[PDB]
Amino acid sequence: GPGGSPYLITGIPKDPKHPLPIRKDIDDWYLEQTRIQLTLFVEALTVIQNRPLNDQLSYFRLAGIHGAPWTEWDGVPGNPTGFAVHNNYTFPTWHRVYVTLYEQVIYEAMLDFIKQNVPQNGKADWENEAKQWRLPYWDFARFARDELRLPILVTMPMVKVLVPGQPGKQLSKPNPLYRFQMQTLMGTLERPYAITSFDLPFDKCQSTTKYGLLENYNADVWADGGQNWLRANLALNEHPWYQNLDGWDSVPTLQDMTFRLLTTGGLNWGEFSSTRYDAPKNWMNLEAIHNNVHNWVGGFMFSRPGRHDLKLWGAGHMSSVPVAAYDPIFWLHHCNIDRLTAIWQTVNSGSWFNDDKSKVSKDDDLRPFHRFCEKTRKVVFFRSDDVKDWRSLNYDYAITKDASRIRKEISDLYGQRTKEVYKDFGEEDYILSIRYSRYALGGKPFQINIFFGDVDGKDFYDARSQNFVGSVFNYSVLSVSQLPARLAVHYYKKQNKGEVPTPRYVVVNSQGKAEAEVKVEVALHKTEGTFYDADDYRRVADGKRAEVDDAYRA
Amino acid sequence: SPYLITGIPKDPKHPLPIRKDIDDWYLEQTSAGSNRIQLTLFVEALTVIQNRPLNDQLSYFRLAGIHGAPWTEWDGVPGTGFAVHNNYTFPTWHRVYVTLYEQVIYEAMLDFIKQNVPQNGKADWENEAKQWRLPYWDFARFARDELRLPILVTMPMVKVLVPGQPGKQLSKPNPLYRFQMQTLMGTLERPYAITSFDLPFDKCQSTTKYGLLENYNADVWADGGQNWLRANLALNEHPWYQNLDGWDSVPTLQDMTFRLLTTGGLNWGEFSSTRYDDAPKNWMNLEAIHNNVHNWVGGFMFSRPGRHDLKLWGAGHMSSVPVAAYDPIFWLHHCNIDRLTAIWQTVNSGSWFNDDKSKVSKDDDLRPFHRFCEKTRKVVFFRSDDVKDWRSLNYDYAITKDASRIRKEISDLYGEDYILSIRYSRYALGGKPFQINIFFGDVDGKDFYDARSQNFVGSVFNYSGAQQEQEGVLSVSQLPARLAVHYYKKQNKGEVPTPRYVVVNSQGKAEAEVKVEVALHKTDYRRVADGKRAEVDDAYRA
Ligand SMILES: [Cu+2]
Ligand SMILES: [Cu+2]
Ligand SMILES: [Cu+2]
Ligand SMILES: [Cu+2]
Repeated sequence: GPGGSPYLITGIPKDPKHPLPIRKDIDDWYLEQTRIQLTLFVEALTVIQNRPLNDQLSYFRLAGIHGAPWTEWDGVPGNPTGFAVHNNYTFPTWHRVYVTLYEQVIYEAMLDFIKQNVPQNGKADWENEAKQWRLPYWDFARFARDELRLPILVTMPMVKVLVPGQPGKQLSKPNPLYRFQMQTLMGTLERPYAITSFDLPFDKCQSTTKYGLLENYNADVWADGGQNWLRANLALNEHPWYQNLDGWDSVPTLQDMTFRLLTTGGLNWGEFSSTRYDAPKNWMNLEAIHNNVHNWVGGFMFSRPGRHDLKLWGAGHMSSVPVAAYDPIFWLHHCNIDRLTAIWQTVNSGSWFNDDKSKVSKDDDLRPFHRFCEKTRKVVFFRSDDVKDWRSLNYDYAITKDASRIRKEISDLYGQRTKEVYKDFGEEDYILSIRYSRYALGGKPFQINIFFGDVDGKDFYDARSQNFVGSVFNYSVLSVSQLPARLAVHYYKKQNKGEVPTPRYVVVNSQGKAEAEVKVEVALHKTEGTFYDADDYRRVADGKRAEVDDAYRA
Repeated sequence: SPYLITGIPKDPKHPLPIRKDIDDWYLEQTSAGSNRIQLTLFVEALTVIQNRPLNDQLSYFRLAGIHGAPWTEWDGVPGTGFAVHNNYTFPTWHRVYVTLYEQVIYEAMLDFIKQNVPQNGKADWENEAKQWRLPYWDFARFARDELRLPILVTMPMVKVLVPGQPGKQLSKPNPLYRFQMQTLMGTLERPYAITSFDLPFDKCQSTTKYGLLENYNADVWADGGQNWLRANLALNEHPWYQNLDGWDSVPTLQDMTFRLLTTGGLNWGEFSSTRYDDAPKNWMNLEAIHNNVHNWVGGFMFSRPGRHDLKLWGAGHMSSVPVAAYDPIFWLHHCNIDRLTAIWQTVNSGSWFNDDKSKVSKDDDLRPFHRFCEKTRKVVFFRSDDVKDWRSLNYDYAITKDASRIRKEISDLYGEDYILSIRYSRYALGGKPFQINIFFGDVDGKDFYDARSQNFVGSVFNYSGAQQEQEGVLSVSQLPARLAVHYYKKQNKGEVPTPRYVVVNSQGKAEAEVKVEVALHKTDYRRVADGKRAEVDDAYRA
């Protein structure tokens, strides 16, 4: 660490005037200030982003822990892989520590900012705000203040901040949450830090981008492809195709998935914590939802075959495990994944590494994260049990302050629209199970799209594609996910004399082409009763690969 | 003051330097090799001009201010803007305006060299400044199968040379990407603030393309971004049927530009302007094409009624006369409008303010632009005859260097008939902008906007913004219709379509009360059908 000793991760230190401060919803937090906390977060994160690459607490090196360029960090040596855990049962706990590292570094930068910039009259007030501040979360599953959206702040290129010592003065500055920008293309950073198999030109980017990388544009456009936040919002609101037709109400699949994740009882830790697969009702897991959000924020398709005026594709850092951590929204996404873990823990309190598969991983060192063990007086790595109680890291969430009311809060935040629309149809539920190998395309990402009915051989991509039901993203031993299917099955039955649909799937690569030799096991399952009134699911149809037009075949 | 507009001064090592296609130029600058001196000079000079204070009349803000809001004086001429629209001096007023911008940039390049280039490098850098001319954006040329905004306009940052530190290139914010002020434009010091209008330009710090949408936090409008992919989609507007499987497409903008340049027999009055002062074949004019390009680059619709997951609307500075000049692409669009004028002049050499309609306007003073009169040794305003030969301002275009090959170059670049004629009042909505959309067949009452709307054929944009037009004056445009009539007949038992139109406002609603004269003509063109307004759903009616 800095000054030649391990960097001890503690969370923000405990102050008795500041009992368990909460991580707030970033839109609520911004809206109440649209101002010292906003100023401190902006100015501290700007400093951290501008730190040199040799500084291990620079934004670049902190993001670098996750994936590329796969260097050492804090004395811990660095298919090339990073420190991050994916497709294993420590996925939530490794990321709980990682988010806390980021929050702690930001807090320390806030204190430094105050020491260097704030006059005597205001130091105590500004220090007080730094001590109350916690990293906000992005509630990707909550309607923004009728639709799911990226945070307001992430969509603003500039942000107004206070000028300490100049009352009433504010300055507009580049917003460090909008993008992370380096001084040169990341493929040409000083060794060993160059970002350089990847199937997207991330070596040619200077800044992070959402949907900005498309084939057939000048390579200098890729240096900074922009933040297509409207396109990301569209993706985040994915739902079955039939719901864009007149006379049908829509429900965002991400909100239905999240409501199911939090409300479904009976999962063990191994089922909840990960996509890893060594009863399909239990395949709705945290990591699978997290994987889809990565795709929907960044985009993963660089190209599409054929000629298309409207170009709905485009790729960006958040879809790509090696470089997703560079996008500032990464940390806000993982702050909410940590919040979801804390909520699920609260309503499943005995289910902690409690199954035979996850028990084996409970004691894994969560490298490269150090802490001082007070019992053995040694610097050690974090382990999952150290962070079972997130409050040991001196933060909390409003929703986990009161267990007795958490089930009503879950329903109010995530369940209203699902229940409103589901209530219009009979008392049955349908789900799709999906099982795949994350290595099926040699480690390259891919998207599994499911359809009920005939597939358009030139349009098999998203909610605009005929008969689309939903998607599963391989964000770079098998892997499982689950999709809601209740509403899409109802629509199909109405057009097909009551017949249960055969799920048809297409595996799409980053060129927009269908991969014919990626195995996916898809099935449709039914139970009597609605899921939120809970069941006994039974398989009712087996999946089949769909064919596409010859020009659209990999 | 007065600021004498001359064009870049002549230097015998630089005979009549050309204004290059900005994409070709950008590729030469960055691909030929590392010596990107003209690109560095343009970037650095325009940055300096954009950062000049408001009381400097050669600041970017004040130069853009000549066109429209905030409607102040310039160069001692008291400050409707100075810009000429819907009159026959539209091309010549803008010829002078573009030359002013080019000249100010060149002078700033010379200052940059004085400030930053070492003595032993100054000759090399000055040689590049003296060869540079303002590039044009060829909005009608396929980009190096589709029409596109310039490469450089779509780049947030640009690498430049640092003089005296060889091989050292630095990445800087690109002043062609946007114009960004330090505060919201509605809060600038008197008299310069931009400040009822339907688009929240007072709440913008930066220019935007499609960035302003209703139902987002107002702080998003401070900088709505550059949705250049959405602008490119608009620029490639064509009939809806061409997106069906089996059909090839042809961008309407390229067809319109080809027709503008190759149709013979127009007088200056017909070519130069949308103005119609009381033959439909001759209504394809320079200003109408220019008007649609403004809409396609910027966006004009702030909202849309109803429920839509895919949000294709969004508004931006280039759609709006009062603020369009703030977007740096404005100048590159106008550079190409100047180029199209020069091409048309070359192939129509005796047609210059000499029909009975346009002759009237020939001697208008092109306020606020000054020049020195050698005859009287007095400062005077520019007049159109002063810029009939654009080479007198010491620039040229590659395409007008060899008249003998011009017909073939026009064909290489941009190449029964049916056409649609459109005649409208710019003040049909009191001066507010609107878009006239034309359909062959049934109109979808909730989707009557663009090429994704069923049966869409083409659009006419009113680039304007209770007032009335000049008495006796209206505006005209023309659209190609051959391919669209062929599809319609094929699908509809050979019926010649009745054009159906909708007049759309900035809220995405149909203005039922507006009447436009739309007609279909067929080849020597005969009128074969008259247009009729189409109804839309109740929730989408203004
Ligand atoms: Cu991770
Ligand atoms: Cu993640
Ligand atoms: Cu103008
Ligand atoms: Cu213009």
